[PDB]
Amino acid sequence: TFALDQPSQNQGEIIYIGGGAGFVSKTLHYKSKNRDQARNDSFDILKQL
RNA sequence: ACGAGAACAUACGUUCUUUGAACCAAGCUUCAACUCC
Repeated sequence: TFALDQPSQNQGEIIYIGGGAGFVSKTLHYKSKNRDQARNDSFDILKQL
């Protein structure tokens, strides 16, 4: 249902169709930002809106 | 009172006949109705 849904079967993969999925789904600068991504996303979204 | 005096370089006549402004050519390419409260 909603617990993890990733590691059971990686077969039958997942795409997001944009029904209000969020900022994280639309943006993509991942590698290799782990916490730099989180703090830059927080500053960008929160400071302007 | 002249190598002189008279004497239209004039008459008739289509700048005309034949002929494609044509030929080849995607209004197309990359594009989430989405984002945050």
